[PDB]
Amino acid sequence: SPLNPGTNVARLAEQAPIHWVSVAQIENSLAGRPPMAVGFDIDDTVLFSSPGFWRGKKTFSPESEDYLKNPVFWEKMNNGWDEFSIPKEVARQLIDMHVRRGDAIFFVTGRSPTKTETVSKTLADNFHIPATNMNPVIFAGDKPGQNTKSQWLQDKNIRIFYGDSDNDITAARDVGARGIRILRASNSTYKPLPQAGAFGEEVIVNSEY
Amino acid sequence: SPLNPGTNVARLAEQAPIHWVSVAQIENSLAGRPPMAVGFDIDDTVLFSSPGFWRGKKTFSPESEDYLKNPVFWEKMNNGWDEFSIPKEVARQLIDMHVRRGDAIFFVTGRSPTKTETVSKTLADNFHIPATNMNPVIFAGDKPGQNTKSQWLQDKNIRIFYGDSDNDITAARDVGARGIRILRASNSTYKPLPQAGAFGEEVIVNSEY
Amino acid sequence: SPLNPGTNVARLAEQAPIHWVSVAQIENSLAGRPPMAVGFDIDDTVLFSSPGFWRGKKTFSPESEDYLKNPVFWEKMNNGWDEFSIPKEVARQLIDMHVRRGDAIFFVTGRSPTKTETVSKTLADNFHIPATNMNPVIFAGDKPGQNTKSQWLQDKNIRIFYGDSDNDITAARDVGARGIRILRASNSTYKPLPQAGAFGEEVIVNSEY
Amino acid sequence: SPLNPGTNVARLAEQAPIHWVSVAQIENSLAGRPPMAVGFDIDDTVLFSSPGFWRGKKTFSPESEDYLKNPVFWEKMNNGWDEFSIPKEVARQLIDMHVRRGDAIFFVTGRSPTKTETVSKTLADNFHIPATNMNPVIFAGDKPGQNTKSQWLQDKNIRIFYGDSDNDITAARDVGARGIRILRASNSTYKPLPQAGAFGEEVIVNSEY
Ligand SMILES: Nc1ccn([C@@H]2C[C@H](O)[C@@H](CO)O2)c(=O)n1
Ligand SMILES: Nc1ccn([C@@H]2C[C@H](O)[C@@H](CO)O2)c(=O)n1
Ligand SMILES: Nc1ccn([C@H]2C[C@H](O)[C@@H](CO)O2)c(=O)n1
Ligand SMILES: Nc1ccn([C@H]2C[C@H](O)[C@@H](CO)O2)c(=O)n1
Ligand SMILES: [Mg+2]
Ligand SMILES: [Mg+2]
Ligand SMILES: [Mg+2]
Ligand SMILES: [Mg+2]
Repeated sequence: SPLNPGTNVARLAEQAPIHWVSVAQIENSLAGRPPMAVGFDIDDTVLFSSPGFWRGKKTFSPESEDYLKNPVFWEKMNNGWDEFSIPKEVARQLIDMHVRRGDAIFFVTGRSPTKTETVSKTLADNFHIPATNMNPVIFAGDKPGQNTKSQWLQDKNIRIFYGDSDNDITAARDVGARGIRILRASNSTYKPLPQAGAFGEEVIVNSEY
Repeated sequence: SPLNPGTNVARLAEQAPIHWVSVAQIENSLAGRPPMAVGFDIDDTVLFSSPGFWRGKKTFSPESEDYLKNPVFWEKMNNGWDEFSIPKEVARQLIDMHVRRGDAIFFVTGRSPTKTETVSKTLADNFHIPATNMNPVIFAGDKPGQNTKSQWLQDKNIRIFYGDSDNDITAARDVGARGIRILRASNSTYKPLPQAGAFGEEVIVNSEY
Repeated sequence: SPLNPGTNVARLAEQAPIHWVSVAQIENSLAGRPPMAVGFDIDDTVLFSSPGFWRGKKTFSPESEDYLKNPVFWEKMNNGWDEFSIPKEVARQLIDMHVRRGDAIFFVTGRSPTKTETVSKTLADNFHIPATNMNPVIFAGDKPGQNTKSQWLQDKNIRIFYGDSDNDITAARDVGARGIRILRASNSTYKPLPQAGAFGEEVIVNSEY
Repeated sequence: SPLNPGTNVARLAEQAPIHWVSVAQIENSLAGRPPMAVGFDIDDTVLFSSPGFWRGKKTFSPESEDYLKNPVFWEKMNNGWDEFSIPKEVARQLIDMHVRRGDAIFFVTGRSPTKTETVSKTLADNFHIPATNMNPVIFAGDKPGQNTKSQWLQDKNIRIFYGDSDNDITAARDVGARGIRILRASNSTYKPLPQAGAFGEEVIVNSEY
C-alpha cells in the first residue's frame, strides 16, 4: 500500500455511528431497579486470557484450531492457566457496580466443561466478588450452529449480558435481555476482532483494557 | 505544554460515551410513522453562516459582541449575507430524508427578526425543499411579542428538532420532542464549541460539514 | 452501507503514518536561523475563503467550474468577498511566529490576477503583519500542466512554503524549499480533500481551523 | 466527570504532534544501506509479557513491586513464563524486514539476569529468526559486573534501537543510535503508559499489537 498514504480532516474526525456508553451511564440507567441476575462472558470480556489460549495453540495445535476441541487443552486452561490471565479494568468497574446494586453475578463462557475448574475461584478472588453475589462459572461450550449461551441466560433469568463476541450480544437478544458489548483488545489472539455495535447494541467506551 | 508531548494508545483509542447515530439510523427509527413536523436550527445546523457573522462582527463591533444587538447587522445578515453561508451536507441528507417521508420542514431560529428576510428563500433553494414541505423561517426568542423556541415547537407540533446548541436540545426536551444534536464546525466563529451529547441525546456522526 | 457498521479497537486506535508537527516544533526547528523569506498559500491555508467561492459558483456557474475562469468572478473575489473569509488560527500562529523571527512573508496564490486587489490589505490587517514583513500578494493563477507557484518560490527565495494542496507542497519540493501542509477544513467547498502527508511532508496538527 | 460529557469536533479531530512512521517507511529509509546491527527491547516491544509479570506480582508481592527484586520471580520469568507472552505483530514485521536486509538482530533487556534463560530461544522460535541473524539476549543494567543498555548498544554497534520506554529512546540517543518508539499496549500491567514521542523520536503506527 502507498509509502505515504496521507490523511484528511474528514477521515480524522470520522465516527462510526456506535451507541457508546460508560459504566456510570449504565449504573444510572439501572437507578432504583432492585437486585436482578446479570451475566458476563469471560474471555476478552473480564479476562485477557490470550496468554493461555496462545500457549494452548502452540502446545496442542501450532498449525490449526484443533486445540479448542482437545480435552487436554481445556484441562490446562481451566485449572491454572488463568493465573496468567489479566483482569480487565472495565470488568472490575462493572462487577463492583453490580455488587453495589446487590445483583446476582453469573459468568457464562464458551469454554468447554472440565472435570474440575479453578476459574470461578480466580474470578471471585480477582474481582473481590462476595459469596452471595458469586455463582459458579457456567461452561456452556462451543457447538457450531447453536448459541450455547442463550438457554443459560434464560435459565438464570439474566437481564443484562456483557460480552465481546457477536454471539454474546445475540444470546442476550435471543432471550430479551440487554446485551452490552465490551471491546476485545487488539493484542488478543482471537482474530479477527468483532465489529462492536453491529447489532445497534450499547458498547462500553475504552473497554479494551 | 511540552514541545514533544507524545501520546499513548489509551489516549488514541479513547472514546467519549456519546450516542452517535447516522441519518440512516434516524430514518430507520421512523419507519412506518406517518408524515410529521420536524424542525431545524439554522446556524451551524444547516448553514455554516460564520462568514456573515465574522463580517458582521468585524464591521459593526470589532471589540465586542454588540453587533448581535445591532439592527443594522441583522438587516444585512437576514437579507443576503446568507449567499455566503455554506449549506451542511448533514442537513442536505436529513432534509432529503424528511421530504421523502412527506414531513413538514420548519426552521426555528434565535436570529433577531428584521423587516424582511430572504433566509427562507435561501433555505428552500439550497436544500431543494418542495413548496408543500417548506415553511417560512420562525424567529423565536424573548423579545416582546415573540414566543420562545419551546413554544414554537409545541405550536407547530414539531416532533424532532435538530440543532448544534444546548438550547436546541433543551427546547425540544422541555416539550417532549426528540432533540438530535449536530456538531458545530471547528472553524465556526461561535466559540467555544458545545459539548455535543451533554444531555445524553443522539448526536449525528460527521455532522460538522 | 450497513445500518449498524460497528467498529473495533484496532480501527479506533489506527494512525496513518503522518509526520505531524506543531507550530512550536517548527519554531524550535528554526531556532537561531536569521531572517529568511517564507511563503503561504491563501485559500484553505490562511483563509477559509469558501464563502466567496461558493457565492461565485452559484452566481457564475451553478452547474460547472467555469466561474474559476471568469474574470467577473475574480474581480469580485479579489476586491471584497474576502470580507467573508474566515482567518485560520493556524495561520495567525504561523504568521506571528514568522514575524517574531523577522522573516519576510509572501502569499502565493493560484487565484487569477485582477485589475486591483484588496486581498493584501485583508491579510495584513487580519493577521497584524507589519509593513516590513508584508509583501503584496502574488496572484500566480492556475494553468493545468504547470505549477505556477514554483517559479515564484524560486524568484523570492522562499525557504518554507505552507499550503493545503498537493501543488503547494510540490512547488516547495520543486525549488528545494521546506513544504509544510495545512489541513483543508472538511466544510470547504473545494473537494475532494487532499491527502495531507502524501509526499512524506510535515503536516501541522489541528490546522483545519 | 459528567455523566454525559459530550464532545466536539476540535477534540475529535485533534492530533498530538507525533512523528508517526510505518515499517515500510523505516525500510525505505535504509534502502541501499549494508547489513548493520539493530536492537530491540523485549517487554512491550516485541513480547506482551504482562501475563508473566501479572502472575509474578500476584504470586510474589501482591501489595508491592518487590517481585521485580525477587530472584525466585526472575528464574520463573526467564525460564518458561514467556510461553505465555504474546509476540507483537509490529515486531514480526520489523524483525522480518531486518532479517531480509541481512541485519544482525539483538535483544537488550533490563530484566534481571538469571542462572539460565530460555528467552533467547523463545524469541528465535516465535519470530523465526535464522541462526545467522540471531544473538543471545543481552541483560543490561546497573548491577556489579553489568553494563548499561547504552554501553551494550555501543559495544554491538547497534544503529537502530526499538523500544516502548523513555529509557530505550534515551539509551539510543546517548550513543547516537536511532531510537524508534513502539506503543505499549493499554492492557499492559506496566503503568502508566509512556508518552510515545516524548523526545521527538519516530513512533511506529499501530504498534500496540
Ligand atoms: N458567531 C455567531 C454565530 C452564530 N450565532 C447565533 C446564530 C444566530 O444567528 C444568532 C442569534 O443571536 O447567534 C452567534 O450568536 N454568533
Ligand atoms: N509490569 C511490568 C512489565 C514489564 N516490566 C519491565 C520489563 C522487564 O522485564 C523488567 C525489568 O525490571 O521490567 C516491568 O518492570 N513491570
Ligand atoms: N484464540 C482464542 C480462541 C477461542 N477463545 C475462546 C472463545 C470461545 O468461547 C472458547 C472456545 O472457542 O474459547 C479465545 O478466548 N481465544
Ligand atoms: N471551490 C474552490 C475552487 C478553487 N479554489 C482556489 C484554489 C485555486 O488556487 C484557485 C483557482 O482554482 O482558487 C478554492 O479555494 N475553492
Ligand atoms: Mg469472549
Ligand atoms: Mg445553531
Ligand atoms: Mg490553498
Ligand atoms: Mg519495554
